[PDB]
Amino acid sequence: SMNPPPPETSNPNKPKRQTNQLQYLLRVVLKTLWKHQFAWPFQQPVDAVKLNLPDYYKIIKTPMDMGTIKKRLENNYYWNAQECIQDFNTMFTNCYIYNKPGDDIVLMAEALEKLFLQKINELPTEE
Ligand SMILES: CCOc1cc(N2CCC(O)CC2)ccc1Nc1ncc2c(n1)N(C)c1ccccc1C(=O)N2C
Repeated sequence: SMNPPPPETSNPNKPKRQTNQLQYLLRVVLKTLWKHQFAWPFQQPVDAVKLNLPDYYKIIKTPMDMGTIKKRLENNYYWNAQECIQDFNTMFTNCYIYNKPGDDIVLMAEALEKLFLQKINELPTEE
């Protein structure tokens, strides 16, 4: 159940550069998901020690959570919006491939993913 080090959230040697899409991902997508009543399991990395999940990080090879994504967006870690979208997708995929369907945590992920996909439908165009 040992936990990996937390993912990196800052890149000390990349330029500070926004795009309209990255602004949208932070100020619309992340903001909306973060305040949802079902966000709390996803606001920090899975703690396999405290949740007693010895197999979690043997099955989940790319851990991801919204706290990491939030910090990455705030620190301008991503070079483009697609890297951020992939992190969201990884977070949901991890939940769905580890947990049993109908588990409460899967229902929570499904509700958050619906909101995520609706907001991504309105992602502004590259510019
Ligand atoms: C920072 C606080 O974190 C928690 C507190 C409590 N508590 C608070 C108080 C109550 O009275 C007692 C339970 C329960 C869970 C979490 N966290 C948490 N993080 C990640 C996961 C998750 N739960 N669930 C539920 C999972 C369960 C099994 C296998 C995988 C997962 C999973 O995929 N995710 C995303």
